[PDB]
Amino acid sequence: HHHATNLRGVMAALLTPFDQQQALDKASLRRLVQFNIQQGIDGLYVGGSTGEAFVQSLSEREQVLEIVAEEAKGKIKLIAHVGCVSTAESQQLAASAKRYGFDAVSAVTPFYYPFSFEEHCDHYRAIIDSADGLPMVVYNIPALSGVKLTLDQINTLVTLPGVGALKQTSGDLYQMEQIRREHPDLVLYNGYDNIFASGLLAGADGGIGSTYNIMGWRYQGIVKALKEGDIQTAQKLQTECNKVIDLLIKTGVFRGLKTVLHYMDVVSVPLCRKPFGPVDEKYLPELKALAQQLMQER
Amino acid sequence: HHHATNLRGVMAALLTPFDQQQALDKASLRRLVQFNIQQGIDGLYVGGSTGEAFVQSLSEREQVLEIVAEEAKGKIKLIAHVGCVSTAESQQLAASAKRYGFDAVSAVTPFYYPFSFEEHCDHYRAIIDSADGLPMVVYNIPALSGVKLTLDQINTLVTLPGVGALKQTSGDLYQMEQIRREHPDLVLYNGYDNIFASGLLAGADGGIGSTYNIMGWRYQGIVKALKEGDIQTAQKLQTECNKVIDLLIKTGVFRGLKTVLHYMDVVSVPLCRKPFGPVDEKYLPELKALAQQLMQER
Amino acid sequence: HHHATNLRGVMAALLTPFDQQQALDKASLRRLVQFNIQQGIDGLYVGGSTGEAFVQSLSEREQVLEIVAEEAKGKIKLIAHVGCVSTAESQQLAASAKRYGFDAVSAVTPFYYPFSFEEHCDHYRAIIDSADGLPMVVYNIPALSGVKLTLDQINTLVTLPGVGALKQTSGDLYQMEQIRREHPDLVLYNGYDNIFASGLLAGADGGIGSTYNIMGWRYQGIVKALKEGDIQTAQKLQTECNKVIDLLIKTGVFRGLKTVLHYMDVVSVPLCRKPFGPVDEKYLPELKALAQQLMQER
Amino acid sequence: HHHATNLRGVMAALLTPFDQQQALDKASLRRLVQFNIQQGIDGLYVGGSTGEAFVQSLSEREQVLEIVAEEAKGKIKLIAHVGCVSTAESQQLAASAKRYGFDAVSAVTPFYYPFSFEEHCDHYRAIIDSADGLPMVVYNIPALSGVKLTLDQINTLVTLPGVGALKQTSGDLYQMEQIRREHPDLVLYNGYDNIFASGLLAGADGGIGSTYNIMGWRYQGIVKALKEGDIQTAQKLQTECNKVIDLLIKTGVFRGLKTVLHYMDVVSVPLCRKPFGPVDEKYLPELKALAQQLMQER
Repeated sequence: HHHATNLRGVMAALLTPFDQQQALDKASLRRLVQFNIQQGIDGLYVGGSTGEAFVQSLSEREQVLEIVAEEAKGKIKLIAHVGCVSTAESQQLAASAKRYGFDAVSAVTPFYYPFSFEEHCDHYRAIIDSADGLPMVVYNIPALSGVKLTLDQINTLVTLPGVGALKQTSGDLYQMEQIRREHPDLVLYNGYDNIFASGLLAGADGGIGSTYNIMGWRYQGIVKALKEGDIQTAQKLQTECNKVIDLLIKTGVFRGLKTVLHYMDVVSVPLCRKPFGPVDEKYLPELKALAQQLMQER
Repeated sequence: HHHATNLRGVMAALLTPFDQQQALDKASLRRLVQFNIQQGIDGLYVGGSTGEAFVQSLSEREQVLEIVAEEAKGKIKLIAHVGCVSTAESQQLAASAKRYGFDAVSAVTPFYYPFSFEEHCDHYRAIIDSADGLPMVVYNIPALSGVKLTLDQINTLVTLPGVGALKQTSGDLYQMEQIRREHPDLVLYNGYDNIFASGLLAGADGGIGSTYNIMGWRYQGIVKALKEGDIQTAQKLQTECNKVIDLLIKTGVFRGLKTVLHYMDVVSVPLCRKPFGPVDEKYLPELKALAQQLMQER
Repeated sequence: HHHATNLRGVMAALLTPFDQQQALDKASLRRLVQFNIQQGIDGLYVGGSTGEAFVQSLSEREQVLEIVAEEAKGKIKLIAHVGCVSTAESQQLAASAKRYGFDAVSAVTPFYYPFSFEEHCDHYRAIIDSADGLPMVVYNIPALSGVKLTLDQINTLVTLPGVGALKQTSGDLYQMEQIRREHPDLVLYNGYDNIFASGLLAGADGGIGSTYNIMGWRYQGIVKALKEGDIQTAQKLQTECNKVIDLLIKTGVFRGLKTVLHYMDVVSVPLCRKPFGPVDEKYLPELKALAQQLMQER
Repeated sequence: HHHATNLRGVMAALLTPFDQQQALDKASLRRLVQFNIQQGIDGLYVGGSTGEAFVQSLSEREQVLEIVAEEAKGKIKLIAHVGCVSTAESQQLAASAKRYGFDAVSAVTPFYYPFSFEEHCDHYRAIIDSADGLPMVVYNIPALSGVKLTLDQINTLVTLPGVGALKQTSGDLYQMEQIRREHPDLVLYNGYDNIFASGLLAGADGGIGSTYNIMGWRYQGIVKALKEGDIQTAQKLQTECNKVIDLLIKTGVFRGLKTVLHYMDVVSVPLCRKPFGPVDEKYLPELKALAQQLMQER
């Protein structure tokens, strides 16, 4: 864990922009990468849940990884989410992430079909082998994956050879503290943006999140406030983030984010892929206003 | 609903055989189709959960659909499970099922990402359009999909134009009865093999199931016995099925079934795809005995 | 299990009548006991969930047990639901049930606080001791109790010395069959009325239910139809029961039942205890019509 | 909400001491009240979940409330948990709490039977009426109660006339922040001890907890640390609390706490009421050493 500390920080879970025909919008992808760099984000987590990975083909996910590395390699940290249900498919993506010069790979616990804990562990070992030296970020999201690991199971996973971090998308901040207590050196990313400040206090040392695409500097600000013992600033920031997240939960999170980015002149066409539908047009004034505010604040 | 009556019956959820390198085992696939036909199954449900769809590429799923239709078209009913999380991917598979001459398509409620009910409805409508005349079998499996439709939502879904059946993989037999009561003419497939007789009594008029690959005629026997008022025979058959299902749940159902079929000289290599592991060797004596019994019964 | 054979059958879960001051209405209690006897019910299950046990004192529950025994002892079977969260309170009620001459006691798995399996076993042992020879009906209702016993645990529970039956208020009809298979002689009551026919087919050999108070003869009719191989009659009866159950779920089940009984001239005041509220006025016409229908049927 | 400000703080959820005969141990109750006062606790929450409310009679609960008021009225704040499933029973306890001179009443959302939101509201209204001027602390504990109120429902409940606070025993710290945001003046108690620091950071302004009986000074330490901007001390204190809570979860929390208090010479007999069993003998050395360490610490 210690030798992977350079993975610590605040990393945006990158969205994947699509054009009007629902194909990859490469110009908006590049813009979004540059926008994140200019914001001072520590890194990008590519092809995750937020990137709409599970409605893309392997080739499409590869195309995104390739373009992001072209734009960002060596400028900020890059973590390739390569996870699929299939081990072999995940391995293909891990090999591609290596080819493109990513700093790390990551995989969601494979979902849909129930797998035993040992099966989960072998899946990660295989993907780690294919990544040929890139550290692995285990990605735990029980709300969506349906996988219910015990703490002892988590401890085993995060100590497999080659694992350098955990992306913990869980609101159980008792478990967050227990993981920190067991693994003093582990890179531990808070996954739910709406509890970020409280997650850091429990023991997370950074985060990966969808809303960082539009306001990542706020999360950076929370890290700084807490380190400096400025609790009022940390709380006020989290409150502002949560006002934004309330709205995005109403609009739909990925599409609301894309829409804000549209009004920030990053994303040409703010659609998610079917079966996601469009943002209700009623929200456009508020989302326009939020883009405007964030641009003035930034 | 009345127009798709001929979809009524007992349809095996076809397994997809793999070779030692985890590629499609085409020879075992063809043998398995012929074996199902020879034992009198009413039809095949291809590329479903049991078929390991969600650890196959679109191309791989199409290759399986194409080969099954070559072997079986016009001899038994053929239902293509075309469902993916992506609507567009599902549409590609529906078009392919039409080109290969399937009798119907089916799609699991798309999973992982939460979608609204309207989004679910638009997903089915798009797939129905791409199926170009093949009726749609809505596939509900809340335990794995994470989708929690209300009864009123199910009623709306199953009355969309082009829907001719529901595959109901749910153990809620109150809801089974309520669905039958609302839709007297709907083809209603019981999805949990271990409650088949009870599902029929509640209102299902057939089933789709994984264990039918090895003992489908027992389920047909249950249909006949209930039709004839022979409750004892139906219960006896259901008891024998459930003894087998207890074992398959211990072994892992798909790989257990593949292993029985291996000992029946149908499937050359009884592996599932990673991250599924192999069957524990401690279960082989029972799986071997079951194969021996079923060969002497059929 | 063989020793308790005479507990098999169809037993109404008796409602506890109250008046407008929320006091026990003993005259309506007696009337309801006689109304049930005349339906040809096999027995009564007194002071259960349906009997509003958990909003009564021990004294009130005892007063009700004593009166039911006066009215019905020797005429029909009598099961006293003595269960409380507290073991000692449950024991007091069990001792009282013995004094009043009940045929059996019953206890819900104690709820609210999580208890270990050993703790549940000791609770049943302690109540069985106080029951002083009355067999015990274990009462499993996971939806309300929060208790999630495994099948192995259920098996150990139902084979404790002194246990003569299981009241299984669960819709898992695989488990219903598995229980019957492990325990061929066990009295096994179906607890969800809206799956009664399917529950019998799975292996239940009777039932205990709230709706039996107003139409218990229908459930006896389903038992008889299944035995005689008249599957369509069993189905049609279950369908009629479920039409009624749809309405009672809309109105609130216990209070809807009490309201029907009120319109049948059995129950003076159709109230449940606070925090149950009254029936919505808009449903009274349907409840009155249902009472009239059921009175005509009988 | 502004008029209940004086209820803000760190209140121990008082344990109810029993003897080997499972009778109330009134001498140990007084000792435990005085011990808590000496720790500098802001107040006591009496006859709650931790107080084993739901395995006591009303008379027993009243006897405890009366003794605690004798020991502590005017010295620390006193909140009577009067909640039962029954509204009338809860009202009796509320009237008694008023007679005894408590500062506030509180009631768990009534459990076991599902009630409508309107029913929950009316339950709280009726208890408030019987509390005759004493403010109400709404008590939300979804894990045990089975009640799943929406945020809008919680907002309505905590703004009923007479409600002065919310005891929020939930680990959802997004919702904790949402509640603070909507109700800037509301007294908001964090209910899960093992996330106390993070709960305060999200917007709780105090807490009610079981483990405060043995180390309440630690929780007061966390409040002070956060107030000063001393994040390190707050984290270190929470970590120490969690080391203890890990052990208590292993041993069983209430009985583990009583056992520590026994080794501190406070509680004569460290038993909970049946169906709670005793502490496993294997854990006694750890609990004694813990008591010794806390005695040395304070």
